[PDB]
Amino acid sequence: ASVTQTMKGLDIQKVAGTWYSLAMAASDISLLDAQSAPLRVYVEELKPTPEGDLEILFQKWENGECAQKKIIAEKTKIPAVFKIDALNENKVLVLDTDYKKYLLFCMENQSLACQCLVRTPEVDDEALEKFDKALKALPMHIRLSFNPTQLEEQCHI
Amino acid sequence: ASVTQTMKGLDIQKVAGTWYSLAMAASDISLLDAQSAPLRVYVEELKPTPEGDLEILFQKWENGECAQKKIIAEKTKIPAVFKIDALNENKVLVLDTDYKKYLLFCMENQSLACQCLVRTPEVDDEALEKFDKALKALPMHIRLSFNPTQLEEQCHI
Repeated sequence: ASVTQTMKGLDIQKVAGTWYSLAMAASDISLLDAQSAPLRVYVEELKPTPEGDLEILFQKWENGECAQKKIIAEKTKIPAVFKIDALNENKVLVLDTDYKKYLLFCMENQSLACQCLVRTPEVDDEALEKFDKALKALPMHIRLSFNPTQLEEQCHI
Repeated sequence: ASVTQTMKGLDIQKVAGTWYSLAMAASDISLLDAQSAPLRVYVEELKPTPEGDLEILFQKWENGECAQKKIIAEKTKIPAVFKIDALNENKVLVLDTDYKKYLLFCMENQSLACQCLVRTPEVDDEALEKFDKALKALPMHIRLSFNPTQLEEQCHI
């Protein structure tokens, strides 16, 4: 349960702009193992809406290539908790951010995928230490991190 | 470089018998990401030879199924360091063991795959803490662990 790790006092408008998926972790190996694994999503940009929803631009390895993608996570009564409701009720939880270097979030349905986002293509040990604190509380069985060269490539190739 | 983490005073004959690949970690994502990834090897048994070599029985997802496999790692002047020399000179390094619950080893060519082996199908937090200490020193970018149900299945399905 990642609802145990949410950010206090979140200002969503301040997460706007460029991010890099530096590290990813998932409850089930299958969520991240292939390059076409379903939660292997490479964030490009967060765009908070004026009405306070969260647009997420990401890349996804889909049918033999690197696809540009766009979803809208809808605000809730809880500032750190957004909904992507399709066939299933899925949540986006913002765990922690300093707005200007890192952001930790999880996608949750008990199945779960989390990421360490960073503003620039470099290995932020500070950010990764905060990511590992978060995961210590959660039942993850796969963890990936990327190098600065991969971070500057489409779908982290 | 995993040569920095070798076990002092290793008695190879005492590693004989049943092991489970509880956790795996690799320098490069591609070494462990598919189920058919080349270092996704599921140890069954260590068999030290009378002359002091190390036979390793493992399973491997190969050409659409779970293959039984057998290699011989040859002893060196160094008790904790074995060679699997093919086209390339590859090393098996025993990092640490208590003989009766856990064993940490790495396969190394700078590319590297390491495992936390345990004697029985259960999540040994003690063993996994010693594994994470070892990896802290090494440049790993993917980490997997398995649940007791997967550990009792062919190729950890």
